[PDB]
Amino acid sequence: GRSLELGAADIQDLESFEAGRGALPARAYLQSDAPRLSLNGEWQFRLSPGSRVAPDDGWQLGEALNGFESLPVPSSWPMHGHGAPAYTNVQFPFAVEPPHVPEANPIGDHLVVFEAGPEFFPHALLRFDGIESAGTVWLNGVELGTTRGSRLAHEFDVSGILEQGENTLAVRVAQFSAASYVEDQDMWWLPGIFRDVTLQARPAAGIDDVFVHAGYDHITGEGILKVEASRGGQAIDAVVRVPELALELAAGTEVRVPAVEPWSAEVPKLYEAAVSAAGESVALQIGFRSIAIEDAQFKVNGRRILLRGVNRHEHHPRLGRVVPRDVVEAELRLMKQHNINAIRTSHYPPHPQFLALADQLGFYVVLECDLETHGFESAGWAQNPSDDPQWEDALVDRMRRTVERDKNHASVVMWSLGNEAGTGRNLAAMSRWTKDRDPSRPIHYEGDWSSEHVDVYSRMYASQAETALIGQGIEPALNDAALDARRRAMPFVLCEYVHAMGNGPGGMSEYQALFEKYPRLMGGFVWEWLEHGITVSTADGVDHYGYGGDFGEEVHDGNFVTDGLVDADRRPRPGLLDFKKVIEPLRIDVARDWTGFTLRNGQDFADTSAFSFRYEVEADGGALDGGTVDVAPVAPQSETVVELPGSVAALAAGLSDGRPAVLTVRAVLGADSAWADAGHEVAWGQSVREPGAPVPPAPVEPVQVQDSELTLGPVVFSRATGMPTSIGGVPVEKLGLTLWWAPTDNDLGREWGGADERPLATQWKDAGLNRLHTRLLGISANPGQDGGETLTVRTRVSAADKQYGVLVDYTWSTDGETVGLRTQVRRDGTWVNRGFEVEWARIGLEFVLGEETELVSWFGQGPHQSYPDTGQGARAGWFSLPLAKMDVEYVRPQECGARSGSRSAALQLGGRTLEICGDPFALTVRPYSQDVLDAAAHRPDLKADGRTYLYVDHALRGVGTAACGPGVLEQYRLKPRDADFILTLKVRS
Amino acid sequence: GRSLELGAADIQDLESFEAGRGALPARAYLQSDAPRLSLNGEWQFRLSPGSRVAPDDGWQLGEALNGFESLPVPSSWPMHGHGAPAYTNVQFPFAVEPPHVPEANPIGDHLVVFEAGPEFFPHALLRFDGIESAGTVWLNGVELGTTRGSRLAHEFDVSGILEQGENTLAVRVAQFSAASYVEDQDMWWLPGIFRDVTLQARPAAGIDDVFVHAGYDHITGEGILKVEASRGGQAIDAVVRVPELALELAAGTEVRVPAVEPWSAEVPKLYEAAVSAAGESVALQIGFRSIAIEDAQFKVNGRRILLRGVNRHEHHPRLGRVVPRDVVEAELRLMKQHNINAIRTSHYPPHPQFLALADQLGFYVVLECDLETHGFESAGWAQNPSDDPQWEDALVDRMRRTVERDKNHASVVMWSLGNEAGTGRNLAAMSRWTKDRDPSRPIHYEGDWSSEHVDVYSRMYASQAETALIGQGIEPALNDAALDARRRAMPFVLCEYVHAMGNGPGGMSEYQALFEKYPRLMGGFVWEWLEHGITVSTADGVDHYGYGGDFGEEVHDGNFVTDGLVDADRRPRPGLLDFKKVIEPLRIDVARDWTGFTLRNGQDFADTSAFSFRYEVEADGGALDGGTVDVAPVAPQSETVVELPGSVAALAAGLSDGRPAVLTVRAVLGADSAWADAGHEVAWGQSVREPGAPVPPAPVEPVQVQDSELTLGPVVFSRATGMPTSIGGVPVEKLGLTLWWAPTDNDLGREWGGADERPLATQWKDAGLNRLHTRLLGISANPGQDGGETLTVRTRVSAADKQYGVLVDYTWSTDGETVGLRTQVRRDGTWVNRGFEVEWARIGLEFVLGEETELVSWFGQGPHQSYPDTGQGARAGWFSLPLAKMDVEYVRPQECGARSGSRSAALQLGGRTLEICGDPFALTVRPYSQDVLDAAAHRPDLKADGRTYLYVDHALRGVGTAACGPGVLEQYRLKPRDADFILTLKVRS
Ligand SMILES: OC[C@H]1O[C@@H](O)[C@H](O)[C@@H](O)[C@H]1O
Ligand SMILES: OC[C@H]1O[C@@H](O)[C@H](O)[C@@H](O)[C@H]1O
Ligand code: NA
Ligand code: NA
Ligand code: NA
Ligand code: NA
Ligand code: NA
Ligand code: NA
Repeated sequence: GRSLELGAADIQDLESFEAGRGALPARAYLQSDAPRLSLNGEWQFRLSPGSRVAPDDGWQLGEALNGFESLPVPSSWPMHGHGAPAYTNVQFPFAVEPPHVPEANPIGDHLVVFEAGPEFFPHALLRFDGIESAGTVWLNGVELGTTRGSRLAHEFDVSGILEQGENTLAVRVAQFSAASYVEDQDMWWLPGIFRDVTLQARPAAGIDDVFVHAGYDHITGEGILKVEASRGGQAIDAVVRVPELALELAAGTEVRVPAVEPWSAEVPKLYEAAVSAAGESVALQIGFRSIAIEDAQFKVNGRRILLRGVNRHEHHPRLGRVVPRDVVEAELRLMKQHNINAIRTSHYPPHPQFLALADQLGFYVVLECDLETHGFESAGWAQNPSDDPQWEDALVDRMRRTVERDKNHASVVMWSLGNEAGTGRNLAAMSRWTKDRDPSRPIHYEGDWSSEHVDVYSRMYASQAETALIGQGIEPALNDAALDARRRAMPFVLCEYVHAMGNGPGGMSEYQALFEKYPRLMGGFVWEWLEHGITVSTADGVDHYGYGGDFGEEVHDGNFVTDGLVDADRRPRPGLLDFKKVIEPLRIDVARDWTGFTLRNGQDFADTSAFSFRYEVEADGGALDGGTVDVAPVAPQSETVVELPGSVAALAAGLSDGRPAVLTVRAVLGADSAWADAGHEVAWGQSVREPGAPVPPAPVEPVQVQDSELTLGPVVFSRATGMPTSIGGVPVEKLGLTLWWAPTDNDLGREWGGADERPLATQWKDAGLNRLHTRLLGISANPGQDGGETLTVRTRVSAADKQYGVLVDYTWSTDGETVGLRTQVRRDGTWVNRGFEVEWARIGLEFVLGEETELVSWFGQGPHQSYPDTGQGARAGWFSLPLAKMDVEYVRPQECGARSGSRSAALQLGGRTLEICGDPFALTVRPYSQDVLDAAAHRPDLKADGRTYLYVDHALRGVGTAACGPGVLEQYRLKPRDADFILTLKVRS
Repeated sequence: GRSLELGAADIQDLESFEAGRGALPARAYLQSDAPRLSLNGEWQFRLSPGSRVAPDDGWQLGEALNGFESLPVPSSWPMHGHGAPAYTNVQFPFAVEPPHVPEANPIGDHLVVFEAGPEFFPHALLRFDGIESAGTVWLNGVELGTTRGSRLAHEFDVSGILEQGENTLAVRVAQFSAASYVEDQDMWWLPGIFRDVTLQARPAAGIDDVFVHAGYDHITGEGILKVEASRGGQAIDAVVRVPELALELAAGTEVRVPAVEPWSAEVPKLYEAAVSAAGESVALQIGFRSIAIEDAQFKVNGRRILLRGVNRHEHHPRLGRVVPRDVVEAELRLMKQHNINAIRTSHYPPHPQFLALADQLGFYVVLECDLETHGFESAGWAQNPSDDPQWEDALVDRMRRTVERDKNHASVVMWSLGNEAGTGRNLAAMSRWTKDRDPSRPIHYEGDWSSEHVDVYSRMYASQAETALIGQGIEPALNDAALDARRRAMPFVLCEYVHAMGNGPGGMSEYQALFEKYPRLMGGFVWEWLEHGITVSTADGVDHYGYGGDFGEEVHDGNFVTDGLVDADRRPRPGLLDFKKVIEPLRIDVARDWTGFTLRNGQDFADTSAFSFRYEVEADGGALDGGTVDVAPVAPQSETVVELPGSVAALAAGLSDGRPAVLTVRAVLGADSAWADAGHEVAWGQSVREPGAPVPPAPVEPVQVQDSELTLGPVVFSRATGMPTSIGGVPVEKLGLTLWWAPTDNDLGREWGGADERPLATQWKDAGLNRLHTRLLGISANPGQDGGETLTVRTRVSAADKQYGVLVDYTWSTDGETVGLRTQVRRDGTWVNRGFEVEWARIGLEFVLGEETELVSWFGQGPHQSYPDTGQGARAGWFSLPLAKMDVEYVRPQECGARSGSRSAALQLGGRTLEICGDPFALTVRPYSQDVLDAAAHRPDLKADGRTYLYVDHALRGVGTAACGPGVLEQYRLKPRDADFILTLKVRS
């Protein structure tokens, strides 16, 4: 009985443990003068749901194409209507039984016709820079080979197959393969030919590969140069010319350049060079820099550096894994403009042309191999490819192609073996191969905490506490004394930290202080640079970002893919504005008396000569003084005290007490740079003269009683509820206490540790904080002064089925135009639920006004949001925004938009203006309620109801990073307590 | 400063700790010849949202009514559009701060005008049999008093206030009050005047109260009679006449009737009697019965009884707490028709007229006081009213009114203090008062396990295991030796068990066997008799039941209120059909050789004379023999062997081996009874001659191969999937393994005990059993016989991100008209997920046919559903139902409708008929998929898709009662295992 199933041969190849077949040896991506023809453009595309039904109808010949339609290449083909994107975090979307593939496996047949001139003969090749996940290539019906390693390059010799004139290239691409088991990155599954397809002629006496070695001797200032060149795998004679350095040398010999300017992220000096043979010349950019590890420190050019990094995925909200070059250049400029100096290519090699941009603009790069077996962890790592000898050749090939393609770029300061691939023999083989091939770059890999096969100790999301212990070299020892000795001598890097999902991240400052304090700490890379939002249109035709589950996924991880510092279209989130400030390379501490400021140069190589230091005094009326001050260049890691012009201090001394004024000192770019224009702000510091506490109004107005209402100055109260129904003519629909906010993404993550691991959001729902009720205890008027009186409204707030509550007393007073409101909160009973203490999100008030708000103005921190453990980027000053701009457009709507540290606020309700003053309070204004905010899964779900929701908080809790990593730090928690705060209110015109 | 809040006086009264004021002393509900006028009818009604806004506009006078509309009385006013029903189980719908009430407190003003003739003068009263929760009564503007105790009666003297001719009765009713804290029953919150309002004249020289004492001496056969009568609280002269017993005695003296026929639920003998004074006569029904506890047994009339009970709430799907009398009589008849003999009035006194019906039809009643403080448990019982001295008078009053109203009814065999009210001094006071007032009835209360203040040990939902230990008197001792000694001498009752929520209850038989084995076990009362469904109309105007959350409740407990043996309209659920069989009072064990049957009379007092014993032999063709057999009366608790006519045994011996035949012996009512007609089935037993195993067809037909399809006899296979696409012309859309079902209500409850307490449904979702995927491993044909061949299809079933799976091999064979299918299941890897073993719901197959099914016929158990731990009521036989009737109309759609123990089945698909045969399998047929079933929250969500979903299960797990109480018993669990089963298929005409 023979087999009767269909497509067994294709499936067998997809289940292969080996790398691609028939490809040329892996080499560097090189700029060559050899003729080249990009086959990018409109191809023909046919999709089948599985290998067994994929036609075998001679389509590769390009004749009588049945069912082929136009598709752009490069492309992620679910982004163009063929199937749909699917997002999983850790879980595989298919049964875990390596190397087998599911029956539902989209098969994409690609085909293009192109013309090959005489310059592509007798020798040429076809280059595929990326195919997810398994490709089979035919040229004029002849099989060239297959591709494995979705983000790795492949080249196929077409000599003797490429015909002069017309040619037909056919590529069958399977979404899933055995390789899928080693490409389990937390991102969208997106098959397709998503990177360049190039025809390249290979003239005789040419250059196939080049290995640049450009060291730097920081003591002598010498450059140490050796440029290797090869052809057919053999070292060849070639001449290297570096005009700027006045040298001409042979390829293969090490020379010593007397004086070079070293390359660094701060100063990305690049020397143009060319290596050429008889038939081919290659253009190179050489950055002289040496990487070393000594005294448990990661050093470049003799100096410990601080990594100010982000994890960079490759994503585009409409093109998937295809990132247009202009978007790449733009986002890298945006990175530099926010003081970022390092990038981790999470978790695969980037587009080949990315690295030249990193060399030029200046980033310390961690270039990561395309390897991740995260989905095997849930089974105790059973069958993990990283430890299965059958996968050794496949994984070594991945590392080899990774190293070879990018080995020439100065920006690459570390090789990374992969991400969350467990531990295993194959990872060790990948390390041995890299160390032997390129000893000039340390090896990184977080998955093996013993650090046996790496040169740096890496972790992800380690708490601030553990980072401090590691920074001091006092973390607990490894069981193996030899391995422990090796790891204690390593510097420490956080390859991922301060998870930037939604509102947040909190606790960035605590990490940064440790980075600066402890030399063993190399820094960290934020997770993540961008959100993987995919643009989606509503039924009405309105755009919004979609995430996991929005594309019919059976298995998905929701909005975990939107966890970035910028949105998919590179619009900054508030977290990026705080991050920029946190990692600012200069520290400016303005003296309290405004006589000067302390300036610390936190850079590693550059002085302060590139910066202009400017000062401005601003008051309510506007700018009162300002200018520039000359600062003798401060060396890196040194500091000085800079005197400010006497007019500034004199101005401060002359300010009448209680008048607010802000002195801001800024360090800006004196001249244009490659990544920003002159005047771009790099660092800043402030000193504030705080406005005096607000004086309560005199209680001279009395309480006028009627059957259904009480009136006190401009306030009309409902006698049935005791709450105001009108203030200065502004209708007040509701006023009450608040202890809860719409859970953030962090609030939805588990609070690991302790007997309670419910997410904070669940603790809140269980405790009833989202559904508070208020009982009126009494209302009474009391003698004020000169015939006036105060109005005290006693209430108790609690929730259904709970015995705990808070007594809340509102004491109202007015002089005729200013209303004084004193709120006093007292706990009644122990706030415990399901055996665990309840925590509060805030202690504040909610004013629901019966009219819309057009404009919100305030004095405090701004312009963007700030919570207790965030808001570093929000500076003191006066701000004014239309209501819509107070909000934050997170993909999943959640708590956001609070302005902490506010002293005064003004809401423009049509013709009238409501002014709120008081001791420091957080300010939030929205056109929709908190329940609408919490219920909303996407932004279109938010709809204005014609009201104004004003939140005035006496206290807030932090936002932390509980979605992944540490929760809110102790000092930012908000446990139930008694509280009393005063406000003044006033309506105008 | 005086108070300025509104409505403080009304709120203060609602927060009162005391019982109602101004009411006459509690007394018995008595049938009197005194004139009476029912004020039931169309009243005028106005609703306000709270006390502070409830108008004080002289409405009580009935003049210039502003905002009053017609409302029927009695009524639950949310059932008539005023507000909405709200359902909570344990949680209070308001903040727990007794005795305070929330600001949102619906206030219902009721008013009616009526005419009072001269017969209601000079003395009369107004009687209110129920007001939820706090009423204030005015007559002609004069305040009569207030009412507390929502299900208790209140009477107010109107002498001197009632005017001849026209009168105006006004009643203000607040939904919530301090009383709400002691009326936290698991049911709908439904305010209103929901029971009779009656005007009763009180002529002089009348009778106010009567206390019947009717004992029975089982040794002598004597009745022990004393009828007490009182007026104005004083014993009065009155004559008692019991014509049937030929006696005339004075009220107040104990007499000894020489020979009476005793009262019991089995024989509810009632003697008509009248006690009369000069101005009034009262009609009574006297049942002579004595209740005693000895030898740790609950005995009536000298015999231990077995309680076959249900917990009876008062609910109506359209009228709320108002249960029309015809519905009461109907449902009680339905109870008797299902062998029920006991009722617990959970958790409050019923309508006063309920008790006469219980006396007449025959039920052992546990009459329960209106008391439940369950919502205080979550706070450790802090502030529990049951232990707060301030509530003593209120709780004693509740018990007093409970006892006094119903003290004369023979059906009441126990007083219950309340339900889930914790422990406390006030419960002890309620016990002391009852014992002193009426020592003739034992006291019940489950809330105090020490049983200090009760006469029986009661528990709810104790496992079968613990019930067995208690039945043997070997449960662990109480810490207090004196209390332990007292409790060990008590009989044991399960006041609630086998929670009948949704599909279920399972494990009933295991309880019943213990009840029969151990005399200390009194029996049990199922929770619950009825579902509290409330009829709701869809947008299209289609009716369906709603539950918690369907009425906009902020806080609710979902479908926990639909947990009954019948639906709200008293349609039986399958659980009632099984319950009837489980509690059948006779046991019939039919001999294997069909020569006779063993008959055990399980009754306590009656013999078998009331029953006719009938037998029938049925085969495929129909009835072959049948008739009646005479049985000499068997005494209660005795047994005999009854010979059957020789024709039956002879018929059995002559049956050709393999021919199915069923002998059923039934005990039916020989004559009409008060609760059913002659021929009503009470008990039954069966003996089955099983049809032989099905012979696989000869594999003489070969496999015909084509590019895209394989054909084997009448089966067309898809060569790409290996699955059949057509059988005998019937389109087969899908065929695959099943391990999962739409979770039942029990599957959604926590599996208490052990480290894993996730509900089974959650264990299933986490494990991916609901989203299985199948990979084709191979297809091959193999030599059969005489040129034919078998077709083997090798597959592996698993789920995304899981390493465990099952290998499934389908071996097909056919002779031309009969198809043989052998399925073999083998585990691949350990089925563990999140550190806990995965369990399966079933091991079976799902046939998705591309045509609708009109009729389903089968031989096995029926007619209704049966699962491993249920189906007691499903008997062996041949059954046929239209597809719609195979389903079970549970309010929340869930797994149901499986017919376990099936040997053959026939689906009528239009003109064709699909016949399935095989060894025992469970059968299910539906017009919608399991995912549609699981996603459906209400029945309208189920919609046919034009297909047929046929489920053939080799194994099923039990359903248990995990929603509340024990889960599936060990012997009914389904752990992953290897399995192999054979089926035969055949399509006709
Ligand atoms: O929580 C999972 C974490 O694992 C990392 O390896 C991954 O890159 C991110 O998705 C991060 O969130
Ligand atoms: O689960 C709670 C249980 O508590 C009982 O006292 C109540 O009558 C029922 O609702 C039952 O389900
Ligand atoms: Na495939
Ligand atoms: Na987010
Ligand atoms: Na993510
Ligand atoms: Na009220
Ligand atoms: Na149910
Ligand atoms: Na219930």
